[PDB]
Amino acid sequence: TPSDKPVAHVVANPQAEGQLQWLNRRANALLANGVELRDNQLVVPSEGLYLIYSQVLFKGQGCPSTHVLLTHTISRIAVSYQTKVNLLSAIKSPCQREKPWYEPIYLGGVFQLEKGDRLSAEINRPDYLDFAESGQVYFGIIAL
Amino acid sequence: TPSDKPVAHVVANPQAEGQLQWLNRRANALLANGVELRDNQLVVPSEGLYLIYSQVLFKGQGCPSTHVLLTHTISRIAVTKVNLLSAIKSPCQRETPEGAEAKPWYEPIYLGGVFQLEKGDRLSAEINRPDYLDFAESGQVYFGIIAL
Amino acid sequence: KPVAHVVANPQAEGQLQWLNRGVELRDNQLVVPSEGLYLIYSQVLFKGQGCPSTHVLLTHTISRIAVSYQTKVNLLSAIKSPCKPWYEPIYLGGVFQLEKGDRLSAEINRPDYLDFAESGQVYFGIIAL
Ligand SMILES: CC1(C)C(=O)c2ccccc2N1Cc1ccccc1OC(F)F
Repeated sequence: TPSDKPVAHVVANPQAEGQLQWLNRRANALLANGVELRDNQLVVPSEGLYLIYSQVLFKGQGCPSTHVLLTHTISRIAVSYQTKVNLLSAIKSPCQREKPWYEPIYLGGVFQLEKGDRLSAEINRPDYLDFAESGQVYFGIIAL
Repeated sequence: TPSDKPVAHVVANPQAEGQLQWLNRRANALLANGVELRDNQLVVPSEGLYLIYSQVLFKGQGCPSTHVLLTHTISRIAVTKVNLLSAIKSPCQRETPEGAEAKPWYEPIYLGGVFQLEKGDRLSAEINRPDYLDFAESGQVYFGIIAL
Repeated sequence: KPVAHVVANPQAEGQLQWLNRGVELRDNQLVVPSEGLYLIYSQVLFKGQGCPSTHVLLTHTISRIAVSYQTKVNLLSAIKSPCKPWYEPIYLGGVFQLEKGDRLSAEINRPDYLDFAESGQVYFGIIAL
């Protein structure tokens, strides 16, 4: 008796130059029970409470120089609306003073979502993204 | 609710000056399956393992000669007061000198853990310096509980 | 539905050994009782009394050993560079379609840096959806 609960766990494309592109067409990545991936967005199949999450890993070869801001945000666009309203968001400054550094950003929470809602997981600096290993950059939803 | 699991995700009031006031009667904030928000606290409706989480974002326009302390704490009140999760951050490791252009700092504090909780337990997420809270965007300051 | 929430052994210092209270903990790994969707999660907490000479890398990874192909694949992984006492938590969690017999491991690279002074912060679990 499989669960008919809308789920998604999409991973970053390690090929995408200067961007964060999500894939469902990889090992241990899924899109099930009505969830779609259109224009780098997860599309909500039906109303209900959902658990929403994302992780991104940033890496830079030494802090030198100038102050860097790393944002990671999960946004929602309701049906008939156009602008992304932020659900979860984090701003990290990895530079103390101007040796490789690492900053993981984990966002997660519970949200009531509507049919046709489009969800985005975005970063401001894809030049700092790290996908050497698997499991480092992901985005998903779990229908409760 | 199909998954009758007690859940909460409350958000800071960007309007409420010098304080950290939680809201649910707002867009993209909820209380479900028995969770209540009473006197800036989430009230546990039933015994169980819960995930408790909270994020706050502090921002300051340049590090003055001051050596600031930023705390964020999640506490529990049962039918008895206990500290669950706590973090203390010092954003001024090197206080900027007189003659330098003000460089804004950022310090996010995320707290989260799994705790066995009892019916009627009251959870509070508090900070020491609400004057440093950042409301430039939404999705930055929140508090929630998910029953496992 | 089947569930697990294992916690670190606070006396088993120098190792990340899970303790429990059909999700069976066998050989420090979680065994998938049946086919299906699972939520997998872990939190580890690292602590160090001032930053050392060498640049330290803290990794935390959840891996799958698929019963069918007997191979080890990272499902979720993060890496942190913490370099006065410091505290660094690492959070992992996601939904995965797993098969009966599949093994799950939650591992770290530096157990010497593991803080046992908290249990509400060092756990590993699965929840069948
Ligand atoms: C890793 C983290 C932050 C944790 O410590 C934890 C413990 C119990 C269950 C989930 C947990 N977390 C992830 C997580 C957080 C919020 C919403 C969904 C979500 O999970 C996703 F996987 F669905």
